[PDB]
Amino acid sequence: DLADRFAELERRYDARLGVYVPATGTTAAIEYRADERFAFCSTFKAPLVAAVLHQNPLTHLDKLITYTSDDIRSISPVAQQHVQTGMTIGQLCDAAIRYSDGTAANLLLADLGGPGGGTAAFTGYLRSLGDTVSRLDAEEPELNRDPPGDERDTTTPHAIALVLQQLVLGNALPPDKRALLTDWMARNTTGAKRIRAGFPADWKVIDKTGTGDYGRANDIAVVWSPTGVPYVVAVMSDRAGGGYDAEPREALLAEAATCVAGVLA
Repeated sequence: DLADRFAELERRYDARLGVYVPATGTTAAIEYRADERFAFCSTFKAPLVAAVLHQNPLTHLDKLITYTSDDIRSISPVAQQHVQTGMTIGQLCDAAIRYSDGTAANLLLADLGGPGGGTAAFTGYLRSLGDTVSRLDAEEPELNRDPPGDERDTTTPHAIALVLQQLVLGNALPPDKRALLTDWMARNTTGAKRIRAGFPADWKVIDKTGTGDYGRANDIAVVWSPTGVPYVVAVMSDRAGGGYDAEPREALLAEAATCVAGVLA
């Protein structure tokens, strides 16, 4: 019956909806197009900082990185202000998650090294968690512009949700590094109108957003019920029917999250 509401929301916005919530001890798994490929967009910026944290000691966060105005190639609210001073690896992680800074994302990919500016090393990290589906092939901002049907720079709600589960609720990272990831996602500034807007205020929400062309709008989150039970929620969408210039619809992601909150209640 819940699958009839998601398809109802798809009718209302000219959209394709993808939803996955991992199953817990007391609740079954929610799935709607869970194994269909959607574009990463800015969703990869959360597991990316976990990759840098995984391969480096906490002192690596103090290394200063220098760049020029010809490295700013996408939406970068933070990197545009430090082209003279430079930014530490620590501040690059902070800006990449809480402000979705595109330039900080590309610099962190260079910090992972390897061919393709780090895209190979990053995908290798997801394979190490058990994700044999997701893949990153380009950098910002080209990773947001792959045509519909192309597998480059794509994931699925099923795959990214299980990866997020290991990073926040599992042991993919030691506690010291795990507390840095969670706090940054908890002080996000870009997701006020998506998953967060669909859940009651007494539910705690941490999230990382994504947006691109063809009306692509994503949000991945970990939520806590008022009593303290955790869940993982992945919601992705696009509107390829309207072409390259289709506008993303945030209200669709908020309304779908309300439907999830009704079942978990």
